[PDB]
Amino acid sequence: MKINDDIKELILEYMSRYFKFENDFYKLPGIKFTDANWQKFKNGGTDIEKMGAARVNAMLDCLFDDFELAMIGKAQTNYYNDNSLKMNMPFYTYYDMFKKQQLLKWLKNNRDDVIGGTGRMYTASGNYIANAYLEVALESSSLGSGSYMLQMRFKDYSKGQEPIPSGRQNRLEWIENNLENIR
Amino acid sequence: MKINDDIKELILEYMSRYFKFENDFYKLPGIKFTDANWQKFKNGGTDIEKMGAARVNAMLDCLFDDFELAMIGKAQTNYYNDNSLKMNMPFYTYYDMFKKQQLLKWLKNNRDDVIGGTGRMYTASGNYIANAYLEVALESSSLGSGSYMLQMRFKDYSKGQEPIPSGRQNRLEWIENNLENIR
Repeated sequence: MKINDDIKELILEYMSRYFKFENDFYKLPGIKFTDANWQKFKNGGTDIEKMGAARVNAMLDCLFDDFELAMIGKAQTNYYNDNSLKMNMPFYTYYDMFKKQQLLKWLKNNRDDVIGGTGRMYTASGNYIANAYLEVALESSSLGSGSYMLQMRFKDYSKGQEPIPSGRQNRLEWIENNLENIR
Repeated sequence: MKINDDIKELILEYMSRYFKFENDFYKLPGIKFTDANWQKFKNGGTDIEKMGAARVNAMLDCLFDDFELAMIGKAQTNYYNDNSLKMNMPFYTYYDMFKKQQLLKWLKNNRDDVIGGTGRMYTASGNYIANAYLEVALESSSLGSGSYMLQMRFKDYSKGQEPIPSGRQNRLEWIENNLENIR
């Protein structure tokens, strides 16, 4: 993993997907931006590399599952080693493609193990954004209490917005049918 | 994951396993400490939570594979939610136990997919520590160019120090026979 402007961009991009109002994210505990300092952060005023470690990792911990944080790092290695990747696309876009390919790998080699659900996002105001993202996990990677070693998050970007159905097979079929609609 | 004193302790613990001389680690490019400031940090004089994000994550990136960084986060969730764990042991020790259990899981359910090798460690002076750690990966998690999505590191602590043999089935047998000697 490497903390740079590519991570700042990834944070701002993922913040905009999961939160309707920015204040629900930047005023969260451990993040706590003042309205003025947040605007400074977004506009390129404060360097992420010199920012407090706990603050930067609280932003990442909120927007990403710990397995996704692993994928971010692995994608970074691939991204900085290939000039064709940097030439054609920004980092956050390559990461999404890297993540999608991991899902396709799970769907090909671990299909009977693929489980899905809906994730909730905690806001600064104390409330929850119900159905903030789709969660995909490998059931056997179970850690107890709804925790999984191998877990990913996707946002449904379809125009139609097919409602995610209940049931193991119904959800597996929904994922396989919405592969081009999720990011 | 969460940046706190448990992560500082984990960094100092893993630094001592992979490096013979501390200067080979703290004077590394992304880390860049001074002989005096490194001592200040070691004996609680410097707060890791307020330290530069790129600096803290360069220490973590050096000592851990990106998949291990995911395990650190997952272990943190388990650790901070179980009073029994917090009562009996520090976090770095629980992490090692968490990591060992992931290996046992791979050895039980993915044995034909377990591959092993030796890892090199880069020092501040420009040299390499040859057999710094044992690397264990799941071959099917191959990202290409010697990169694996699921990869872990162990240090052999046997009094005997059985030499890690060449060969897929021999290395597998070595791991299964040194399960109590590796950390």
